[PDB]
Amino acid sequence: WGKEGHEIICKIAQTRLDETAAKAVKELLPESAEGDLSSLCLWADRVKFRYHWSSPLHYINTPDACSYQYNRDCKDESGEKGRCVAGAIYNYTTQLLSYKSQYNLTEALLFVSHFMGDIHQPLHVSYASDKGGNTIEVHWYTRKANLHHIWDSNIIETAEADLYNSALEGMVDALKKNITTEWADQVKRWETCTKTACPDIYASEGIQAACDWAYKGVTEGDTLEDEYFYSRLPIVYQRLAQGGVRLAATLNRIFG
Ligand SMILES: *[C@@H]1O[C@H](CO)[C@@H](O[C@@H]2O[C@H](CO)[C@@H](O[C@@H]3O[C@H](CO[C@H]4O[C@H](CO)[C@@H](O)[C@H](O)[C@@H]4O)[C@@H](O)[C@H](O[C@H]4O[C@H](CO)[C@@H](O)[C@H](O)[C@@H]4O)[C@@H]3O)[C@H](O)[C@H]2NC(C)=O)[C@H](O)[C@H]1NC(C)=O
Ligand SMILES: *[C@@H]1O[C@H](CO)[C@@H](O[C@@H]2O[C@H](CO)[C@@H](O)[C@H](O)[C@H]2NC(C)=O)[C@H](O)[C@H]1NC(C)=O
Ligand SMILES: *[C@@H]1O[C@H](CO)[C@@H](O[C@@H]2O[C@H](CO)[C@@H](O)[C@H](O)[C@H]2NC(C)=O)[C@H](O)[C@H]1NC(C)=O
Ligand SMILES: [Zn+2]
Ligand SMILES: [Zn+2]
Ligand SMILES: [Zn+2]
Repeated sequence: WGKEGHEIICKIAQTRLDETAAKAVKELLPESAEGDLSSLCLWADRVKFRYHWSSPLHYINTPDACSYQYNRDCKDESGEKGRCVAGAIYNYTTQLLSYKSQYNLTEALLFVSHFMGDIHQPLHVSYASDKGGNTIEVHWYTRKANLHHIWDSNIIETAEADLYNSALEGMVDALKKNITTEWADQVKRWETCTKTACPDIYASEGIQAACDWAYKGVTEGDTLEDEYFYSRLPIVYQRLAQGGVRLAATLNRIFG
């Protein structure tokens, strides 16, 4: 996701942390953050070339099909296994199990926070043939955009201005509201994991949603407007709340 999506995810996550996780996160966050996880949840997007080895870790590429398998899909352009957003979540959550060696646990926190968000972007788990939709040029109303960008940013941004009078906390408060009184049963399931993180579950969901909702109906050159916006906004919200809930659930498990 772009900036809004990651904020929303990390804000939600942070208000769902139990006391020990809440403590850990403050201790790992720099003073410049001022205790706010969401201030640094885009940090990973700023180090793709600083740490060139990190850039495959933001997504998963699948063949032209609506499935994800770890052993098949989790790998970078060198074919190196586990070099994908799923493998990264396993790596960085494992490191945070060490919190009380070789690893910067402030980075692991910032990577895990970001990647938990990214694994929930449907187009961060989608076709390598169109690079997760980046090569599908459409218009977002009057502006040229690619399909990937529409899911990273445009949909959230449009809802932000059109249904929440330019206040993001408007939308955060509404996702939070639906977490406790519409989605309560779903949320319990979203939080369940029998490992420390359950990334392949989230990836499988994402590829399903890329196909059912993101790619669906869309042809190169289309103008996506109200109809697409309104029918796809519910899955965007779904995926933000899920990221939010699973990020918190994961840090609670790790630090507990
Ligand atoms: C799990 O999380 C960790 C922590 O973030 C990640 O660890 C990094 O992994 C990358 C590679 O995937 C490492 O980058 C490589 O570093 C090599 C030398 O590193 C030295 O320097 C570092 C810090 O300066 C020290 O750890 C130590 O002194 C090392 O000796 C370079 O030689 C590599 O570059 C060469 O190979 C690459 C291919 O990887 C080529 O592209 C280049 O052209 C070049 O020839 C490379 O840069 C990085 O240093 C690791 N850091 C640490 C702290 O361990 C894991 O990647 C991550 N895994 C996941 C998410 O799956
Ligand atoms: C652990 O990693 C973090 C982030 O990479 C380091 O914090 C950064 O330090 C650099 C270099 O001095 C600064 O320029 C940045 O402003 C800092 N960023 C953040 C987000 O805090 C931290 O110093 C590292 N810990 C080490 C090396 O022990
Ligand atoms: C929170 O959940 C509510 C209710 O399930 C969603 O509101 C419904 O959604 C449609 C748009 O898809 C509206 O036209 C209906 O009028 C709504 N019903 C009610 C009772 O309000 C709402 O959009 C969800 N909000 C978020 C942020 O997820
Ligand atoms: Zn993102
Ligand atoms: Zn993206
Ligand atoms: Zn990213």
